[PDB]
Formats: sequence, structure tokens, C-alpha cells
Amino acid sequence: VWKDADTTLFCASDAKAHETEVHNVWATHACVPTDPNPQEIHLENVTENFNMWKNNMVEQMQEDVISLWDQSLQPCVKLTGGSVIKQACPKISFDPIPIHYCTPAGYVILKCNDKNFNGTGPCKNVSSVQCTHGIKPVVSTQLLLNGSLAEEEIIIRSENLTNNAKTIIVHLNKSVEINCTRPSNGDIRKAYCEINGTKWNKVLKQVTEKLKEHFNNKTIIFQPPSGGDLEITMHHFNCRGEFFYCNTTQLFNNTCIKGCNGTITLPCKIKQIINMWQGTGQAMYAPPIDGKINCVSNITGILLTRDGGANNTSNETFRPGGGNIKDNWRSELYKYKVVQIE
Ligand SMILES: *[C@@H]1O[C@H](CO)[C@@H](O)[C@H](O)[C@H]1NC(C)=O
Ligand SMILES: *[C@@H]1O[C@H](CO)[C@@H](O)[C@H](O)[C@H]1NC(C)=O
Ligand SMILES: *[C@@H]1O[C@H](CO)[C@@H](O)[C@H](O)[C@H]1NC(C)=O
Ligand SMILES: *[C@@H]1O[C@H](CO)[C@@H](O)[C@H](O)[C@H]1NC(C)=O
Ligand SMILES: *[C@@H]1O[C@H](CO)[C@@H](O)[C@H](O)[C@H]1NC(C)=O
Ligand SMILES: *[C@@H]1O[C@H](CO)[C@@H](O)[C@H](O)[C@H]1NC(C)=O
Ligand SMILES: *[C@@H]1O[C@H](CO)[C@@H](O)[C@H](O)[C@H]1NC(C)=O
Ligand SMILES: *[C@@H]1O[C@H](CO)[C@@H](O)[C@H](O)[C@H]1NC(C)=O
Ligand SMILES: *[C@@H]1O[C@H](CO)[C@@H](O)[C@H](O)[C@H]1NC(C)=O
Ligand SMILES: *[C@@H]1O[C@H](CO)[C@@H](O)[C@H](O)[C@H]1NC(C)=O
Repeated sequence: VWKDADTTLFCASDAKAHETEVHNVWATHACVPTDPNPQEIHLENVTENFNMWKNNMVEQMQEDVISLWDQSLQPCVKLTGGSVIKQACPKISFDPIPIHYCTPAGYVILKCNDKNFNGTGPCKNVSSVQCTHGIKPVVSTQLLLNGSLAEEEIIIRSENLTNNAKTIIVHLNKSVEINCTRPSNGDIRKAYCEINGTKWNKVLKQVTEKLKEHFNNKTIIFQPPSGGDLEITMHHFNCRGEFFYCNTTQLFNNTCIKGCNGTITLPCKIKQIINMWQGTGQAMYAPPIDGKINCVSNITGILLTRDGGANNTSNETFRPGGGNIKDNWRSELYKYKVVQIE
């Protein structure tokens, strides 16, 4: 028997000690080895309540990723709280690895196995585990990359759909590849992401259908982010250590929901000067490495903000972008909660 509790988790990974890649290096020192024979017990006729929006596992993962980034991604110049910090900024090897989140003795993690669980409320099919699945700490905006997929239907998740200020996480049930490249050989910061338009528009159509179920069949309209920093108005992510900013206007194309089944090519740029997602200020990095810089990722989730004040109209307008990296972890941790064992 148990009760919802918070405690300090630890992490486990398969980091390689000989690797210089920074997530490996961090996990080699900050985490223990994974369990090759992990226990998972189904809790017979047990119903548990979960609330992904109030889940300290998220705050803890955020804490780790901040620490990882802080010790791994030194910029040449950091502008924070009005001070200027200068230091060496060598190119690094960067490629996220899965990190498992684990309970210490006297606690356990309950996992909701209801396939269509929306993240808050009762779960009928619950199991207990010592660690979460391995979650890659992929930092991005607008699109969630290399994550886990919903096992059945597309799921719409929100702390309160009625409140337009609350971010919506769209959990996809089918991956769509996004293939980003800064080609080897003009402009060294010019890059692009290629997406399969037929596949992407099919999924986006489905997301639209799902949104209708939640918004009384109102008309669903996508628009580009209203304004803000580039990290939010663009799909922002890190590829091989380089900070990419990609224009997603083409991805949220209302008319495709004409002959538009071809490759979607998003224009991207690599930026040396960025606003740190940690919310701490600005950083400047060295220019991109030479050669073909390339990441192919699965889009597995979408972060959306709904326009407020549209209650009198027959439309609901959505714009890509969540307002919080914690939501990235939320999207992976929603099915977990820590409890204390009696
Ligand atoms: C509950 O979830 C488990 C693990 O995901 C799955 O294998 C099983 O089919 C489900 N069990 C029940 C009682 O439906
Ligand atoms: C999720 O399901 C719960 C059932 O308890 C419901 O109360 C809540 O409104 C739902 N949220 C969404 C976004 O569907
Ligand atoms: C990408 O998604 C595919 C298909 O759903 C999956 O098989 C593969 O593991 C994913 N690759 C990742 C997570 O890097
Ligand atoms: C994904 O979910 C949608 C609607 O939520 C559904 O129509 C479709 O069957 C699902 N696709 C897969 C591959 O499970
Ligand atoms: C959900 O948001 C609506 C609109 O802001 C608000 O009126 C209502 O009180 C909220 N519900 C909860 C439980 O916060
Ligand atoms: C990614 O895009 C480039 C073309 O721009 C191509 O060289 C490469 O083969 C692509 N990779 C995949 C897996 O589609
Ligand atoms: C997208 O995938 C479909 C298969 O559903 C394929 O027919 C098409 O060649 C792909 N489109 C592009 C241009 O990548
Ligand atoms: C994205 O691209 C569109 C069309 O090319 C452009 O008008 C828009 O301003 C771009 N968005 C950003 C934030 O650069
Ligand atoms: C939507 O797609 C069509 C392609 O047929 C194109 O005319 C239009 O420019 C697109 N809107 C975008 C990409 O913003
Ligand atoms: C997604 O995972 C693939 C396979 O490990 C990797 O090549 C790609 O760069 C990852 N994307 C991001 C943004 O980390």
C-alpha cells in the first residue's frame, strides 16, 4: 500500500565511459547503470489518479537537463543578469541519450498503461516500476522530437483546455520524420528541414479532427506564432551541437488540411547568438562546424497555444509553440507518478 509522495529521484543510463559526447559524459558521472532485468508488476484491479500537470518528476528532469546543459554547452560569451562571462567555446560532440528516472528505496513509480490516458484522472491499468523508460532530453520548441508515440489515438493534453493560456500538448500516434541539413557546400548558417508533405498533412488533418472533438466541432485554424523571441516563433532545436531555428509556417498550412503532397522544405538558420532556453539570458557560440550537418528526427508531438477571446466566433485558432521546456518532459512523464510505500 502507498500514498502519492515526492522524493529525490536518481537517474540510470547506458552512457559509455569512453565517449566524449556530452550526454554520455554527464550521465557517466551523474547516473548509475541501468538494470538489465527490471521489474514491472501489474497492480490487479487497482485504479490510481494521475495528474501530469502536477508531477514533481517533471521539475526534477528539468533540473537535470539544466545541469547537463550548464556543464556541457559553454558559449564563448554569456550575457546573464547584466554580467558578461567570457571563456573557451570548443566544438563538442552532442547527441542526446536516453535517461531513466528511478525511485530510491521505500518509493516506487506507478505507471498508467491506459492507452488513451489524457494525463489527468483515473487510470484503470496501473503497474509499478523502479525506473521510467529511457527518455532522451531533447530540447526543442513547437515540435517534440525523438519522443515516445501515443499507442492508440492521437491525444490532446492540457491542464485546462478552456483556459487559452494553458499549453496544449498534441501526442502523435505516428511519427513524421523531419530531416534537417546544413549542406557541406555560400552561407554556412543556411540550413533546411525536409518533411514528407503527404504524411505530415495527413497527420495534421487527424490532429485537426481530434481538436474538433474537444472544441464542439468548431472550425480549427492554424496560424503562425503571434510574436515573441525566435526560439518560440520558430522550431528551435540543437543538432550536433549547433542551434537551429526553422520557420514552420509551411507546416501549419490551413489549405492543405490543392496539389501540395510533395516535400515540405522549411528554411532554417543556425544561430551563434541565442536566448538560452534556461531563461537565464543570451549566449554566443562559435560558427558551425564544416561539412554536412544533419539530424533526422521523428516528430512525435506538437505544442500548441490556442487564441483567447474567440468564443463568439465559430473558429478556434491554434499556433505552434509551447511556452516551457518542462512541457517536453511532461510529454514523456505524464504516465508516471511517484508513491511512497508503507
Ligand atoms: C495493461 O497494460 C499492460 C502493459 O501495457 C498490457 O500488456 C495489458 O494488455 C493491460 N492489461 C489489462 C488488464 O488490460
Ligand atoms: C481528460 O480526462 C479527464 C477525465 O477525468 C477529464 O476530466 C479532462 O477534462 C480531460 N482533459 C482533456 C484535455 O481531455
Ligand atoms: C523514430 O520513429 C520510428 C518509427 O515510429 C521508430 O521506429 C524509431 O525508434 C524512432 N527513432 C528515434 C526515436 O530516434
Ligand atoms: C491515430 O489516431 C487517429 C485519431 O486520433 C486515428 O484515426 C488513427 O487510427 C490512429 N493511427 C494509428 C496508426 O494508430
Ligand atoms: C479553466 O479555465 C477556465 C477559463 O479560464 C476557467 O474559467 C476555469 O475556472 C478553469 N478551471 C480550473 C479547474 O481552473
Ligand atoms: C536527408 O536529406 C538529404 C537531402 O537534402 C539527403 O541527403 C538524405 O539522404 C536525407 N536523409 C533521409 C534519411 O531521408
Ligand atoms: C511521403 O510518403 C508517401 C507514402 O505515404 C510517399 O508516397 C511519398 O513519396 C512521400 N512524399 C515525399 C515527397 O516525401
Ligand atoms: C516564416 O516564413 C514566412 C514565409 O516565408 C514568413 O513570412 C514569416 O515571417 C517567417 N516567420 C518567421 C518567424 O521568420
Ligand atoms: C500551402 O500549400 C500550398 C501548396 O499548394 C501553397 O500554395 C501555400 O504557399 C502554402 N502555404 C504556406 C506554405 O504557408
Ligand atoms: C533524433 O535521434 C536520431 C537518432 O538517434 C538522431 O540522429 C537525431 O539527431 C535526433 N534528433 C535530435 C534533435 O536530437
